[PDB]
Amino acid sequence: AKLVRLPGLIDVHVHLQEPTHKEDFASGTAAALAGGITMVCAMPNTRPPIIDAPALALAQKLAEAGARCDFALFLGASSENAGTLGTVAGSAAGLKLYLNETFSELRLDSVVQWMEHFETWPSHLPIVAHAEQQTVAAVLMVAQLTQRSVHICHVARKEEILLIKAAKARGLPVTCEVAPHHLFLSHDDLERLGPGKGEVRPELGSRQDVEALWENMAVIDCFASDHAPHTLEEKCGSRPPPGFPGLETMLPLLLTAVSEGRLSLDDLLQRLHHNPRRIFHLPPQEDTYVEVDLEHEWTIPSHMPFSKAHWTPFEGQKVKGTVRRVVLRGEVAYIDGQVLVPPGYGQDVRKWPQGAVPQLP
Amino acid sequence: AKLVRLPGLIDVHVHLQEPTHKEDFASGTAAALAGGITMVCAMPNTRPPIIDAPALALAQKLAEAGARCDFALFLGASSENAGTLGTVAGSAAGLKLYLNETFSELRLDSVVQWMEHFETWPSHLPIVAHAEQQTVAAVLMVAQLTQRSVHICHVARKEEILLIKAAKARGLPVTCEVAPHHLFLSHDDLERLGPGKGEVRPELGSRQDVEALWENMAVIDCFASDHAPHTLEEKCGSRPPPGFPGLETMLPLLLTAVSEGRLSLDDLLQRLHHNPRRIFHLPPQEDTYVEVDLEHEWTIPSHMPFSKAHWTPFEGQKVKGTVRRVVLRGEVAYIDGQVLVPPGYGQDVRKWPQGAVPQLP
Ligand SMILES: [Zn+2]
Ligand SMILES: [Zn+2]
Ligand SMILES: [Zn+2]
Ligand SMILES: [Zn+2]
Ligand SMILES: [Zn+2]
Ligand SMILES: [Zn+2]
Repeated sequence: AKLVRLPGLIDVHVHLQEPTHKEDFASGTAAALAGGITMVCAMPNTRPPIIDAPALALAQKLAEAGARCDFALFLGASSENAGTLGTVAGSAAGLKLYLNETFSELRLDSVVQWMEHFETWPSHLPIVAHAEQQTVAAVLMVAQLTQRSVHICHVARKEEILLIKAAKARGLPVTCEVAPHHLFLSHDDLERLGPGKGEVRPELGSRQDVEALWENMAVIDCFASDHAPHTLEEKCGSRPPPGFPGLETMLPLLLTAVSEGRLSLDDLLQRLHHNPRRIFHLPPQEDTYVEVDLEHEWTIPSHMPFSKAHWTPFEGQKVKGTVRRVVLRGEVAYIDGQVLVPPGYGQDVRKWPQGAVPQLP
Repeated sequence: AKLVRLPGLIDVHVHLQEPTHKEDFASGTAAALAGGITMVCAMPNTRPPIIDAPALALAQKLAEAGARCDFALFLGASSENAGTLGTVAGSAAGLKLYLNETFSELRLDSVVQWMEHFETWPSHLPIVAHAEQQTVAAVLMVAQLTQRSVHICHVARKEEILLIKAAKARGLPVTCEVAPHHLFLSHDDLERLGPGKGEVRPELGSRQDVEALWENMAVIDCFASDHAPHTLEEKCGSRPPPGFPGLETMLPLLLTAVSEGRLSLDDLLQRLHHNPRRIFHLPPQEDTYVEVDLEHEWTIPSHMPFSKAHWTPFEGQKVKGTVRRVVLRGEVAYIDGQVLVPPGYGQDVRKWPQGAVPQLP
């Protein structure tokens, strides 16, 4: 009882797998709304990947038709599309670089290819990098050589957060995000999950990694789920893909941390609302808010109701806090386990006049 | 030609002197709109000062009746009101502490009085401090002892920005603002202005102070004019009050710096839009934007048309950039030297449902 009104929360790192069995825009944005999230940024490592104008055009129409909450779509860097995205770049959330193991169309085989993208992508638009361990230092070098900013995805190690800390003390334009599974899970949990389910990139860290992220909360600009819904069949199979589902558990876990005094409510809103807004130039959502009950104690079940992943690595954890109601642009979108907006209610925020990134003419 | 669309800019530090000859809400917010500013935070050192509930109630009605753009009103800390503002605190922009020379009702005569305010002001609401030189270090200590954040007004010296830099490297929750006269004026200009006009608190810095602020732009969270309109009669008189008018010159000066590559357009928008939003929890303004012409060269005249100060210390400086049009909540508010919204069109953003600061119940 006694609900708290939050602004519409933003998750800047989700995999909705459309262009489907793992998840689609309709089911993924339903999981988002149930987690208090009213706007998401979808990553480009789909099949086909979003690495050129026709693929983005297709993805945009599928999301406009399936999305239940508002969204923006990332473009993906490839070994061949550097210098070809200028005309559509402004319509995307930003450019995503996969600098570690991917074995996909987004594989870059040389740091020179990184520079070509930093040099050709419009300088006023966001660039985001999946960069682990020393790769974070390498991409920061490229960002400095090209005299522009970069945003580092899912920081998970003491090594990574301390380097970002050192870069920020030197005044370099770097921001970063951390995912809930790197704040609330560690190696102490791999025994329970197993090597199939516990497969994620970046991998789970040690207790020292987790403690370092919490100790350096001041260095973390954003929280983002890295929603990577894979079915249990794939996570437990021979070659299990990496990633966890997390849209529905992100806010409950972090509200639990707030109730325990680990971070303040403001700390949470900076990292799930204000900083995502200003890093990716995402527009406000009028008449949009989330109502949470901070008193409700519950246990995370074997699977959350909406994500098609049908499993969660936070099973059994005790949480304090739940989303009671979500209103999106004047309409009740979610209430106590039911989503009440149809697929297609969501819109591409980059098409809004206030959602375009300002630039010099 | 070729205009750029900016979001509604926010100035979190203005003196509008109502509850009038120096300036009132009507003329001050006109100067604001002509400077591309659609929302202002007014300081409490008026006559009477805003240091209790009846004074705030009065000021709120005067602003609602005179303001041409949206606003929030600061409460002022005094030697007697600690622990008495709890019921109205949420209706104010924040709490303003004057820790240096003021000889007014806002004079605090002991650091213990600072702590009492940090201890009694609601922990989720903003506290802002006028703190110069070592006072910045002292108020940071108080903020640490009371385990909360603080925002430092108009940083003007190498000494101050380096200490804030060191505090942020230690992870302390401190943010700060800088005013245009401390980025574009120095001791080299006091010869022209004289000791009467050149009187400002914080005083103008050396060239080394100015260079240090620019070199440490990464440490500056906000730009704010510290609009302190005093008539030429007072600035040139026996005991001249401190402060400059700056609402109408802030954006042109900073756009000049952008055109010269001293900072990026994004750097500007972070410090005049996004960061003011998230530090003071100010709501968005729907259907609001500013159109600027970045090509227009002009010279700052002896006085700008709207501010009742009728003088400016930037006289003669060559600038590149001008505000062509301002739209505030769906109405043309300003166009090429004419304000087209009447006194009273502006609203108190703290009364908006989205303008209240979220708190734990
Ligand atoms: Zn739609
Ligand atoms: Zn990744
Ligand atoms: Zn990812
Ligand atoms: Zn009004
Ligand atoms: Zn001051
Ligand atoms: Zn002031």
